[PDB]
Amino acid sequence: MSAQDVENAVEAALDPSVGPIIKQQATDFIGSLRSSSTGWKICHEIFSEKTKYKPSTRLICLQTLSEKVREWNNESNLLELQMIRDSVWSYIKELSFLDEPAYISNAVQHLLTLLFLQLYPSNWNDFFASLQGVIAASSQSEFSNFYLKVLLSIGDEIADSLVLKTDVQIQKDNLVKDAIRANDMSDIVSFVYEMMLAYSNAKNYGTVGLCLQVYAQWVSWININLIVNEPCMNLLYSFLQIEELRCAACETMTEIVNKKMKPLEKLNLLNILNLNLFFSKTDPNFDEHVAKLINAQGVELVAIKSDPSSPELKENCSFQLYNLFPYLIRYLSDDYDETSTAVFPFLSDLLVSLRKESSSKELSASLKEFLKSLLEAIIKKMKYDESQEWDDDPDSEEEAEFQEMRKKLKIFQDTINSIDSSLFSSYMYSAITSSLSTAATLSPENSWQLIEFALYETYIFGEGLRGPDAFFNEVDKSPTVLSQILALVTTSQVCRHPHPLVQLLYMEILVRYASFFDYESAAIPALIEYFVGPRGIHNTNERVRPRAWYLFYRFVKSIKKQVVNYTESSLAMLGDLLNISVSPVTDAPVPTLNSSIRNSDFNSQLYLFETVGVLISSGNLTPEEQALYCDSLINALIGKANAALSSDLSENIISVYCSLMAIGNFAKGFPARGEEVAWLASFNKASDEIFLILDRMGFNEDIRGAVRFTSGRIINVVGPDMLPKVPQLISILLNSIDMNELVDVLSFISQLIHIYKDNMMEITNRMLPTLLMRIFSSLSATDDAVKQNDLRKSYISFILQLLNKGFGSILFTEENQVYFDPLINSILHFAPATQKSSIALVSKMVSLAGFENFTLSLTPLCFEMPVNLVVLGELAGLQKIILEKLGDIYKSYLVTVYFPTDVMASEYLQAIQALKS
Ligand SMILES: [Ca+2]
Ligand SMILES: [Ca+2]
Repeated sequence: MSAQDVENAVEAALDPSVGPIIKQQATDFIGSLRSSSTGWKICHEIFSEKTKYKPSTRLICLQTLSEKVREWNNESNLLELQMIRDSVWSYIKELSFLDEPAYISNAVQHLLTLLFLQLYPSNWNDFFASLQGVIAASSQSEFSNFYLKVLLSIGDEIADSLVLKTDVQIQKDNLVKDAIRANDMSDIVSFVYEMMLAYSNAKNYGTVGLCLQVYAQWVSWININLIVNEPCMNLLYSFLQIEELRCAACETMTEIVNKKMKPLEKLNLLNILNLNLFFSKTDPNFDEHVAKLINAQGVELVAIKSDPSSPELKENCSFQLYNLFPYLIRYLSDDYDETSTAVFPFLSDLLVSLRKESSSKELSASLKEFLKSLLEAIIKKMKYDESQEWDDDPDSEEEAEFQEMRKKLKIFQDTINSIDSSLFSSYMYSAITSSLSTAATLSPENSWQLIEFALYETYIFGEGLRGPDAFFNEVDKSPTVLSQILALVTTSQVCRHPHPLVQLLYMEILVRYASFFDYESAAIPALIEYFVGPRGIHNTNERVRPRAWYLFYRFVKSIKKQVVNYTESSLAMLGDLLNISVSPVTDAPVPTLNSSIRNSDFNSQLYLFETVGVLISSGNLTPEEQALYCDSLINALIGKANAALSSDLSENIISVYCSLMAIGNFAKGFPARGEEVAWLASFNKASDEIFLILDRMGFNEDIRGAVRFTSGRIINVVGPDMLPKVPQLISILLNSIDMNELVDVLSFISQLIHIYKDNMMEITNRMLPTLLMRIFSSLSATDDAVKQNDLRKSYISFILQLLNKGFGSILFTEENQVYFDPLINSILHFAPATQKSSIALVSKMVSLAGFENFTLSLTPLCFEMPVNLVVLGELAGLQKIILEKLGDIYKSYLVTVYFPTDVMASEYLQAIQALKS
């Protein structure tokens, strides 16, 4: 018995008392059934036989049959596919399988689906018609659901928006849909709605729900005319009042609302919904759903009003839109962030259309009332959670998402402040006012969220102001709302508040609007004691301490003049924070300078130094002390670097680098032009230890930077006397110079040439020799792409400066005369972007030995250009310039010499794309 063999195999596989080889036989048997060309035939019999065979078995038969069907062709295996269908369709009309294990229904669903996918359009024209004919006659709901889970299996194989597409799957799937649309779609939909209604009244939501499942799935490829009917709308909407059905009902309607129909058509459905919503004056997922529903409509109505076209429908549209306003709010102001965000699009799409419509800025009392209602909501939603604390956590806390929902909300505010500024101001002012006031009603422990709100709103309230017209008027001197706020804030006990977030914010507000204190200076003393407060620069919070430093600086920088009487004290307070304890950390198993510096608030601590510098240099502290203090900071960092480098084998690299960087930013703290000084003597004492510091261990590319960088802003202070010693740096620096640093040296001299244009020259001619010797070599040899690009562009630029800075003549000196020729030639060789610079260069040398020869030699470069757009112009630009300096011979040498080596030369000598074409 071919069947009995299958049953013994399967049964062998499930009996756990069977040996491994025996079981092997079975398993191997069952497996063959899928590959062999005879096997599947066996199964075609077994499966339809209920009383003799067990589900255990049939299932495996059904499974093998599917895999067979799935792999067959319509032409090669057509006869076969049909033999099966008839046997399955017969096994289905039976209606005896639903009473068996659910895996045999599901197993069948799958085959039926697969079978359908291959012969339905042409070979199985009565698929749907026959399935529906069965339901009306059997009256067994279990079958109605079967039929539905099928229309659902079919729909799964037919559409998707996934990226894994295939031109074949799309075309095959497209044909099935196209086939369903023209042949059975209209009845499927009619039959579905029918039982949906029926079962609906049967208070039998078990099926009514599968209908909704399908509806929403098939909505995409369902014919529009079939989905516009209202009775079906009125039906789905009624399900809303029902619990098991309402989530299905709401998701399905949203689907119908998104169906991309024509403007004239969408508005009719949207009215059925709109009307139904109007006359209907909780759970969370429901609300997330209803919200999505509303959001969907809203975004539709609004998208439609933009390209309007009747005159009536134009109205209708705006009316439906209006009636959704109470809902847009009712959900925007929801307690659950998820429900609120469900409506942001619509809100956004809407305020954008409103911004366009505020053409006359005439506000109707309804727009007014609406926009207020909207802010009530946008505001409520910007506040931290009153019943929920916050975390310092930077990577996995929900804050990032909160700060996002804030970033959006703020934009809404902006757009509303755009739509109407008075309304925003008045509102935002009250808003900030009360919260603060209310905050006064709460212990500091529960008052922060509220204060944090007000300080945030304040902070963003006025992010685009730059001049006096912002804080106070010009004639009346009446202060804008902004400052009334700032006055208030400044006069609050916000400073005394211990919550970090509030301190930070406060200090940010104080800095963003520092210019304000130039009008109302009173708070100055209180504000500085604050920045130097145990909440300011000494704040314990690992997240605010570093920020405060930056900020302190920024504040001290904007109110430099106002703090000259606070100089002594404040400096004293910064002593501890000027210390350095850099410890090295590291995803990668290894440490580095970068990883180490980041793991420490050094980049922020530099600002602290630069600030001491401002304090010392602008605090009218007598020069007798300002020399004492500056000397005390400089030698303190210097003495530490010396002590370390003076006793141990060369984590001091980091310590040197940073000690280097310290001095550098300390320099930045001081003024850039050096009328006598006392901080000048100290700076001289400074580079001796740096040269002491470079020559001892000046191997790291980083110290290279730090030290180079140090001169850049050190010699910027008292630059005249320093230009003389830079020569020694070029030597030590150019000795160990690598491909990457030779460029940073040109820039160093280049940026340097700008500062001391007149007096840098004599030391320049010394460098050019050692520099150019290094350059020609580096340009002639894992870093090829690196050096080439970096050296190509720096050599190009350095020559340019030297020419305009008036350094040419200096390069004719003894040391340069040996290189003049190659430097000039090499420019010719250099000759898109690079070519452009080189031609400007050759023009620089020209306009500003071998000079005449190089001039002629430029001539061939103009004809050599087309052998390969702006280059072409700058080319005939140098050529145009050529004539002027050489005059009468220049053209005379081109007529006699070049022309000879008749119409192009004619036209040319008179004044390329033509010569090229
Ligand atoms: Ca869902
Ligand atoms: Ca929230």
